[PDB]
Amino acid sequence: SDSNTITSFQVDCYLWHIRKLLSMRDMCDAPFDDRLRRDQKALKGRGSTLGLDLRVATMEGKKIVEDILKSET
Amino acid sequence: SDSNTITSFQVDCYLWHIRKLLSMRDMCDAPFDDRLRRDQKALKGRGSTLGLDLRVATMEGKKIVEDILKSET
Repeated sequence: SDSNTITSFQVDCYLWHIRKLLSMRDMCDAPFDDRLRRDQKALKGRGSTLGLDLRVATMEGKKIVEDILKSET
Repeated sequence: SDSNTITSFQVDCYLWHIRKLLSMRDMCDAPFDDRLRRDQKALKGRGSTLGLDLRVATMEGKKIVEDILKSET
């Protein structure tokens, strides 16, 4: 799909990864875990339809987020 | 409320901030902007019932995320 659909998916994948780290550390509440579980299923489906490797998309999302965070300083 | 519930809210605020940076750079697609608008209302309503200042919660979320990212690998 278009460039921005891919970028949006990469960023969403990386932010999911951050949320997962919070949850694994047992630092979130139940609603936060429910959203994590539901978004995981949604991301897997979006990735399938886009043909995208979730692991690589997560790594690309990390670069993009670091990039835009650097630009606001 | 409970500690995990506050922490979840702070993290959600900071991740919304990141997503908003993406949108302000013309880097996201239309569904991503729709989720950003929906989640902004969600953070305002959740924050109001927890009593929390959204700007302070965003700053605290930044600290929490940077901290769990420090000890990743």
